[PDB]
Amino acid sequence: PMRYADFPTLVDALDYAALSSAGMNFYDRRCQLEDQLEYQTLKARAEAGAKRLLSLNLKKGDRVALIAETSSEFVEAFFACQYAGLVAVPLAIPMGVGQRDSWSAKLQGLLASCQPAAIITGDEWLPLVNAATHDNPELHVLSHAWFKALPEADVALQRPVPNDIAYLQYTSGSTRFPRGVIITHREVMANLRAISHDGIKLRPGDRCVSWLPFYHDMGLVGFLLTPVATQLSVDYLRTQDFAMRPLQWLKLISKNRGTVSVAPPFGYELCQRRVNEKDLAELDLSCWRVAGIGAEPISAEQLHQFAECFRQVNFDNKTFMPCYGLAENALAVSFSDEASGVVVNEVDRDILEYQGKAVAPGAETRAVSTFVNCGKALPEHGIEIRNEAGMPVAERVVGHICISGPSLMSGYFGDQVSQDEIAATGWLDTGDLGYLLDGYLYVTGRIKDLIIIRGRNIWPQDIEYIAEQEPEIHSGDAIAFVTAQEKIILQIQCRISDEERRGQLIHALAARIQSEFGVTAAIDLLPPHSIPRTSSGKPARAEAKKRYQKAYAAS
Ligand SMILES: CCCCCCCCCCCC(=O)OP(=O)(O)OC[C@H]1O[C@@H](n2cnc3c(N)ncnc32)[C@H](O)[C@@H]1O
Repeated sequence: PMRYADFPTLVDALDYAALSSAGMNFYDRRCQLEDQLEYQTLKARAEAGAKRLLSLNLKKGDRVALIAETSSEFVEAFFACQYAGLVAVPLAIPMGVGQRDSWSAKLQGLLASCQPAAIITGDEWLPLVNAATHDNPELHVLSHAWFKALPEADVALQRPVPNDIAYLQYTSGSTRFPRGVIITHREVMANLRAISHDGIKLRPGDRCVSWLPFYHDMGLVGFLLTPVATQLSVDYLRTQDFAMRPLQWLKLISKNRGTVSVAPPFGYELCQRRVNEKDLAELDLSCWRVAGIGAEPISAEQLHQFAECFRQVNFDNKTFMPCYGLAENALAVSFSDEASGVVVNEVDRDILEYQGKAVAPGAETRAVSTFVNCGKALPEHGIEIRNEAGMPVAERVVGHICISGPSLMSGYFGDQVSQDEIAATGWLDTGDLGYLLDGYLYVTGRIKDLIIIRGRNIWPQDIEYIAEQEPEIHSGDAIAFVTAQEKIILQIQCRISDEERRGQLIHALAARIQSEFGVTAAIDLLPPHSIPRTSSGKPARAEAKKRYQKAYAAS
């Protein structure tokens, strides 16, 4: 009997789901069931774990760092935290090895920011953990085995209340400035309620499919918590397994008649880029009811490519649902209409760059940007476009996207200023640029990423697009930003070995951009993969901008 995130507390939520027959299903890279976890069972393992955790003399409010793998182990640990009233803090594994020194610097800052009293990890990362917590004595380091091996602290489990902290979301900080989003039970529930009942609009019989990491915002709140608060089943792939065989995602959907799934723009592009007939041989995608896109500025153009690619296996493009969100609001902020397909608004590009206004292309329009409709505000939540000064602007005026309502965070963990402002105004400036049209939000990009030169602004992605036209360059391979000396740099990480082609493409690209944009850009060909992402899994444009700046000061 379905309930739409109805509950006060995540523990309440799960208590109800342990009464269903649904659960999670972990699949290997060949879509083979590798491990299963029923909610009924999850509740038990969570209660027991909650008591084990307490035997460690950990007090309510205390933080427990989890190494967020896509695993039955991690899920249990996470709810074990909720039930034990401890604050869960999901951390990302190492981006590999060789980046494993990058990781430790990151990890130590995470620890300085929230002082976890314990950290549960899988064996694989156990060495690394110990080698990195080298100088945090006050930290218990538990393998999942040692953790499962603990004694039930003989105590009566206290039920959590709405205003308790449920978990901290760290994707929001840099390696230099770690920021922790505080999410209370009330807040994560408000959003879960919004998503299930108002945004996505789930139905009985729906079934989710995710390949997203639990360490990112989307994967976790959208795909661990939402199937739990909705008593709906879900199937996971590992994020790395998808990266290597994209089509295994569509496979999984078609295999179990999957219904709902959401990925970033590139998740969709990766697929259509690397599909082959052998792959289309299994696929039937009529069951796919809602295909969501968000996390980064959506490319209408791509999504069209993808839909065109999979019409033949029954992908309905009307199932597309562009949506918008951030961690600072738990997850979701807006969703495109039900059964909408991608809806776009075209604008005179020059009017946007020069006058910061979204107007419709006229007879004299010479350039056009396309923005994707990301929906209207959710029930009880507000979305407002404000300018520099903090004053609300009209429709079609681009400015700072500001949000408010129950989902809003409490502030950054430890940050008094952040909590004070939110407590005072009830509004948060997301640091994203956009505008409204007939109440729908159009997200154009991050204020941080915007290329600001004399008297006009350019959207870095409009320039990077020109680079992605080349066969060798893909989306994300190219980063654009403006140096502090007002010189525009375009960095491109690529596998082009031929020295003749390098020179050829650099010269062609320079020209093509000075034609299109009236700006001369410095093409920087880098090695792959030489530019990596931020903690939220997007292109670190701003980070690359300073790396370059700091570098250039060595002159
Ligand atoms: C079953 C239910 C599933 C529910 C699906 C949930 C839908 C939520 C969508 C993703 C949540 C998220 O990505 O978190 P994060 O803090 O890491 O990134 C935060 C930042 O991302 C950028 N940004 C996200 N969207 C964008 C978009 N459309 N256009 C342009 N910029 C977008 C922003 O500048 C933003 O402030």
